[PDB]
Formats: sequence, C-alpha cells, structure tokens
Amino acid sequence: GPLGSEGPVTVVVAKNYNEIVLDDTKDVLIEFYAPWCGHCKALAPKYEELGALYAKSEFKDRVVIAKVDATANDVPDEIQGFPTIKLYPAGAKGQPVTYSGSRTVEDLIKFIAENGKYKAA
Repeated sequence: GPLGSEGPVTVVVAKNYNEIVLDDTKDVLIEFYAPWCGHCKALAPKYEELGALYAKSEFKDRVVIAKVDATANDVPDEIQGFPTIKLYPAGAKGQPVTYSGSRTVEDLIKFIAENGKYKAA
C-alpha cells in the first residue's frame, strides 16, 4: 500500500530534511523518535494517525507531517529526551524549534498553531 505515497507519511533524511525545513513555501514538522526508546514507540503510531488526519484536512499545501528517527547522520540535534520535536514554519524558518516534551498529537497541532503562522489566524 501507499503508506506515505498519499502524503501523510513523509521521509526526512539528513540530505532531505535541510530542504523541507528550509522550504518557506510550506511548513514542515520533523519529529525525532526511536523504536527501542520505550517512551517513543508510541510517537510513531501517533504520528501516522495525525498525519492522515491533518493531511486529509484543507492544509495539504500548508502543513506536512514528517517523521524520522533520531539515529541518522549529519543531524546536529542535541536534546534532553528522545521524544524531540523540531518545528519549521514556512517563512519564519531558520531556527530549529525544540519542544519540551511530547505525549499526544493534540498538543503538537495546538503548538504548531501558536508558533506556526500557516496554522494561526
């Protein structure tokens, strides 16, 4: 099946992230998690749900839910806890927005609306 070809699930590698995140034309949300994390294993499935929901909404060309593991190369991302969330707003990018702690997609969407201009006003 698609499993991403539709848009919800998107790949973000060291050689790609720089592009999507730097893209001011559209907003991008790259989340760093791990399978063996234990507390992040849920972040994966939780991202797949919000991805298909937000993707179906009327913001396909406004915000894109991108997932990625925090075990890649050329990725200078120092964080306290694995469940790290990097916010990159379209137009006001250039600064990696590091969250304080994940738990539910509901908190992610809300925040993006407070920090992201595309999901605000």
